[PDB]
Amino acid sequence: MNKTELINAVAETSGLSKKDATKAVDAVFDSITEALRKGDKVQLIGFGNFEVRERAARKGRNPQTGEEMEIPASKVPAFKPGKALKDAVK
Amino acid sequence: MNKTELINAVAETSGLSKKDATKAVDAVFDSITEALRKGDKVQLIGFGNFEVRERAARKGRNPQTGEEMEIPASKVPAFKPGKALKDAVK
Repeated sequence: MNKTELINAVAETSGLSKKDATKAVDAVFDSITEALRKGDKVQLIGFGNFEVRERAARKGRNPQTGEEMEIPASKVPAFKPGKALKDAVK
Repeated sequence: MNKTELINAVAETSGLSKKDATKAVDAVFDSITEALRKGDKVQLIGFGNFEVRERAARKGRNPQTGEEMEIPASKVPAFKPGKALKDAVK
């Protein structure tokens, strides 16, 4: 696919519009980027469970670094195959 | 989410129907499952690149599973954050 073969899937399976299928992809995927970016779990039953991995902020202080500070986290994005896709694909 | 907080995202961002947003989720996610189950790759610009990993046939011990067995193929599902989501979420 690419993101446009996505639009022709939606509009073939449902009978919306080509403009409504372009929006509807950036309707799923716009609410998911706001889920992972804000520390929030999504959910898709029988197919996929997305969530983020916020790493544990470290300690860099004095004999190791010089200045006292906790080294910040970062959230990492992921998609589970909901278990169910792992049976579809085996 | 769950799969129904999905339907209210689509129908709020686009103005389709609640029945058209339920279909349009199992429109995108029906075409990923035809990519992943059949060997094909998906594609989404600014968000993702899903693709399956077909196992390379052997007769021996421990590639994916940690057990002694006959290996001949098995497709394993994946989702890339398109690089672009990895910048959103950092």
